[PDB]
Amino acid sequence: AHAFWSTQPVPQTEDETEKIVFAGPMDEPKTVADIPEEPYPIASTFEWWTPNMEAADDIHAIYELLRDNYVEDDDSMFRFNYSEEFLQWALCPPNYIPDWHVAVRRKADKKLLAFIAGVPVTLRMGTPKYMKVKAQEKGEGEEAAKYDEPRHICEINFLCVHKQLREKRLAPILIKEATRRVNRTNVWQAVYTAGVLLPTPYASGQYFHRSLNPEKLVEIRFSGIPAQYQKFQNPMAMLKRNYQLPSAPKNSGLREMKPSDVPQVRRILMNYLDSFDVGPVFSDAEISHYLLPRDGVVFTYVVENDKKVTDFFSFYRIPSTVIGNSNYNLLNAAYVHYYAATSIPLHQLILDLLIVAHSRGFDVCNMVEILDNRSFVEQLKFGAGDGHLRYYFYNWAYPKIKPSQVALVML
Ligand SMILES: CCCCCCCCCCCCCC(=O)SCCNC(=O)CCNC(=O)[C@H](O)C(C)(C)COP(=O)(O)OP(=O)(O)OC[C@H]1O[C@@H](n2cnc3c(N)ncnc32)[C@H](O)[C@@H]1OP(=O)(O)O
Ligand SMILES: COC(=O)c1ccc(N2CCCCCC2)c(NS(=O)(=O)c2ccc(CCCCC3CCN(C)CC3)cc2)c1
Repeated sequence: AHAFWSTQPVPQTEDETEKIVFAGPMDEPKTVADIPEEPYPIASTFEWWTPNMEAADDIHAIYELLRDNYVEDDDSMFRFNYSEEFLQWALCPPNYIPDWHVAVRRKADKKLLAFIAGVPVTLRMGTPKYMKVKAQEKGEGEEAAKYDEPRHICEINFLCVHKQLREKRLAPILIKEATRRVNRTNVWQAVYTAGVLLPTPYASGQYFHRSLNPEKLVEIRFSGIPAQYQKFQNPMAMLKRNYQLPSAPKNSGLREMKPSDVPQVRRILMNYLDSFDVGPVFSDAEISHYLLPRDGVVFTYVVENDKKVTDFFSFYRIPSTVIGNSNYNLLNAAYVHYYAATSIPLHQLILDLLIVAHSRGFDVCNMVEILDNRSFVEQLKFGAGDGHLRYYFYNWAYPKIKPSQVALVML
């Protein structure tokens, strides 16, 4: 049972979700005027705090909270360690709403205890292609297309409650206060991802990873293995050889993205993302914010042929604290972000991703099987991890879709 999620406008079972045939809201239409003006009540020892995510000291406070208390893998080998610079980038895109960055502190000594953040995203979230075919057969095309226009909604991330305050029902209070602040802006849907199963995802995909620095990963994952390399020797030689990469990119035309590339990147990205059921719509300002390179945060390269951008790829950096080990405190991971190929096979493009990442000192490249990420898993030697990413809407009925129909990369 679900004392909190059972009270919310989300599909309550897989079975409920199996039945959904059209996109659209779950709740009663409401108006901003219906929504409480004052913050949701919390106990007298706590206070609401709106950190300024553009202010270095407030960023630092959130940073420490997440560093010590945010997402761990199932075996508690790793905990994300998002950088300060990354936090500022992720939480302050163009037209961001400072009121959507919500924290709780202890009133008496200002100890930071909890956080959640929303940012605006414009998303296509109309009825998916396969359900529209069904609707057309049945003479229900108009009902299936009602919510096809891109919608200005909230993307929620970075929900975190300090370890000392877990399982005290603080997360539901954070979620209700975030909901209220978003609703007060006349927004009624949100999109969110999690590695846990909650009621009820519209899509779910595995994580995949690709070793860039085998010597370091084997030190971390266990002692003297892994299983299928057991017999040789040398298993370490075999492993290094398996994951080895060119030291320079192969694609002539490859260079870092520059601001003048923004219009062309937007055009090729938007044409590609259009082929997916759920996916963002980015303005030029959003393309510039999410894709222009930023030291230690986001890395974006374009293939230019004849002064025209024909392909591009991006990845972003999330270090993880290595919780158990000693030789190594941190794992430097690259995550596949957006890309688009029009002149070369996607595997040839992503190979250059791997080369640049390796060249820049990343230990591993990680991704979810969204977009066309499955198309290069085998040849580029990605292996499935133990993680899954589950995609959810708040207040939006949505038919189940494959993760290959999802084009929103959540940081
Ligand atoms: C229109 C605008 C809408 C905006 C809001 C839309 C909703 C956004 C939703 C948030 C999207 C966030 C996206 C991300 O950032 S996903 C990443 C979440 N963060 C972490 O995993 C960090 C480490 N863990 C923690 O900090 C905590 O354990 C959290 C905070 C996760 C739970 O704290 P705690 O362990 O101390 O528990 P509690 O007693 O306070 O509360 C227990 C209740 O919380 C439900 N629970 C557990 N995990 C999650 C989860 N990941 N999303 C939603 N709900 C979750 C659980 O089913 C139970 O409810 P019910 O089963 O009893 O019913
Ligand atoms: C916290 O976990 C780590 O820091 C982490 C670090 C390293 C990982 N590997 C596993 C294989 C060898 C070592 C390198 C790559 C994984 N693996 S795994 O299979 O890829 C996974 C990835 C991610 C998770 C977390 C669940 C997703 C959390 C959401 C992520 C997106 N938001 C926007 C919301 C939370 C769990 C396992 C994990």
